[PDB]
Amino acid sequence: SMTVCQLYAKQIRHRGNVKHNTKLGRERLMRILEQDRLGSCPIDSVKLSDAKEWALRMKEKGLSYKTINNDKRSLKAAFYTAIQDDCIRKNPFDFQLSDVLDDDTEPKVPLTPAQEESFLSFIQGDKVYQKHYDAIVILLGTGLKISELCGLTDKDLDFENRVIIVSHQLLRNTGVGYYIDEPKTSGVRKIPMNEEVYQAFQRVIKNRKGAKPFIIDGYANFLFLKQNGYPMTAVDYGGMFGRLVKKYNKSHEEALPKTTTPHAMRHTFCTRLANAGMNPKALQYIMGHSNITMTLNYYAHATFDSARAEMERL
Amino acid sequence: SMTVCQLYAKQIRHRGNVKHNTKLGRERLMRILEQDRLGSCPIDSVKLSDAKEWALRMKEKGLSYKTINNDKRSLKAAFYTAIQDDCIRKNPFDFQLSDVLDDDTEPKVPLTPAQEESFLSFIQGDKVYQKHYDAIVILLGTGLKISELCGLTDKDLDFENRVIIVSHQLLRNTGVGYYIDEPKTSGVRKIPMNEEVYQAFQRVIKNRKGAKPFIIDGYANFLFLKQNGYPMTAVDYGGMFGRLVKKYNKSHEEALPKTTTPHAMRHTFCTRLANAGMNPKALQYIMGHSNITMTLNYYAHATFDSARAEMERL
DNA sequence: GATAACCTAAAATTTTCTTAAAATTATATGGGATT
DNA sequence: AATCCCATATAATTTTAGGGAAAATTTTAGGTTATC
Repeated sequence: SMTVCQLYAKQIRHRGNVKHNTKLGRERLMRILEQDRLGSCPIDSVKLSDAKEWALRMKEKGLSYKTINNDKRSLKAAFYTAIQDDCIRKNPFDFQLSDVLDDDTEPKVPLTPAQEESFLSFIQGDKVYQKHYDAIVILLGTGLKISELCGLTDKDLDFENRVIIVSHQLLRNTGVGYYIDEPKTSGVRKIPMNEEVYQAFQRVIKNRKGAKPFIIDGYANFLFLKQNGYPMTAVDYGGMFGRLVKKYNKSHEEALPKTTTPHAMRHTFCTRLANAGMNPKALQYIMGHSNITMTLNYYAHATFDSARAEMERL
Repeated sequence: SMTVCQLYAKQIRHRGNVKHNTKLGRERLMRILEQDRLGSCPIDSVKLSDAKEWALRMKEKGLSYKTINNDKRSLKAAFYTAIQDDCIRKNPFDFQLSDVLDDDTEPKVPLTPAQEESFLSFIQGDKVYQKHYDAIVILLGTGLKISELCGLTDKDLDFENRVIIVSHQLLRNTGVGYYIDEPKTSGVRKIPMNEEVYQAFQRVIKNRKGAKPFIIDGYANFLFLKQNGYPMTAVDYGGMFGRLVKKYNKSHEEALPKTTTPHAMRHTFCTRLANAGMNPKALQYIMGHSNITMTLNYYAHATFDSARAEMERL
């Protein structure tokens, strides 16, 4: 429609076969517009300067670079649907955000081999968090995503062949409760269990107690449960991680990286295998990446000296 | 710009900063449009059926699958300019070519180690083609593209460090004759020389004779010269390889792959290093690829068995 | 007198070059358990 | 009595998901010359 908020509203109904988290996402952006000057402006009067200044206010509001850069993409697509409908001729969001803003994103550093051992040793000895020692060993040893872990049921483990069958994730959102989703990439993948993780899974099965009646979209007997008898979710693990890391840094001189969350374990897992010289496409299959490019980002850039040594070695 | 030919002529004049080879290529496609019924049609009367039926005629004419897919990309770009100028609404070339034609491209198989050994041995014993042994040894050992090799001069070799400095390519075309271009991507890169490549350049420098007065775009003293005293070109190495391979297959039971050309040397170089497990980003620097995806195609797909094996080795 | 090498013009083929959804994480807040 | 743990709603950040052809390389036809 005419105003920007109305154009985005039409763009949302146009492409409405989205998942619940996407619905929440679009809702968030829809509110930013309804509060920003850009929201009530006729799209036929939105120039390149108006869009760039919008990114500035977003920054002045407090939003991060990637948040604004993704919202810029949501709006850029909305203005391409209005051009495909002959409402304007030039997309005011077709510009590089790095020209208007500096990318001050926080670097996500994985754990060094030494940090990983200290961190693991602490969890194992901590009276409050040692119960989560298994899940963390499993995260560091498989690269699983947090909701991929939370979806693991009995029928997803092959202890005879020592394989993990990753075919889904368990999610939870306000109102809608729990649901099962597809990884979105089919996208199934099998992960082998090294000795350390093998024992970890076996210990979790043996120590499971108090699971309440719970079957969702055909899945039951989940491995990782909250104290309340229902399965764990990303929020539960993320919140626990935060308390654990703050507890660790209090008794250790060298704190853990500011970004030590459940995904840091995935990042650590991949970085280690890449630095150890693992086959790129094999690491890709294990990580479950759709594009080999995302996997290759974990590989340090090469230099002539770097390349020359590789050829002298081969 | 009513007819497709007029539209394409405008797209070429619009985007005019191109290199000579590009001019020839555009001219080739232009002749096709002039000889095909599609060329004389008004652009606002070209449906999605007209486009596919054009692909069928191109294939029936004999043009390869890749040739047609590239020409479709050129026409699709022209029709996206006509749409940006309020002339059409739907791009008739926005469709997958695999739905209309079968991709029957000849696979480009590299040389097995034994094939390479046999090929090299043959070249070194042939009275006619042994003078090209050094150049072919350099290709297999460096991965240079053919015109990158032709473009090499004395000021491009660092015998002290045993490095090759690739910064340009030497080309020739009917009319303009020789000229110096760029890798067209910082295409500059340094390739280390192994023992066999070092001795190879050493022989080419010592055995050089009869170079005629020649300097182009500031480059003189080229290493690989034709029997006429002027530098070699891709066409020169192309035709020579054609005879050389047709001669080899006459005296060996197992013929060389159909696509055994100067690029096949570059293909072999890359596959070998990739198969031996070279750092993928280091191999990219050597090959001169811009997108790591290009380098990654030389790596065989991974399966669960493949991935579990790597994870066991680590 | 045949072929094969070689050269070049013309033509062909091949190599090469995020238009956000959907997840994960941080935070404010409350009741209950711990030091 | 101050403090941490756990839980959940709300809000924010992060991870993840191709060719809008140019420019090269290769093939071939046709001719001369060297070779067998």
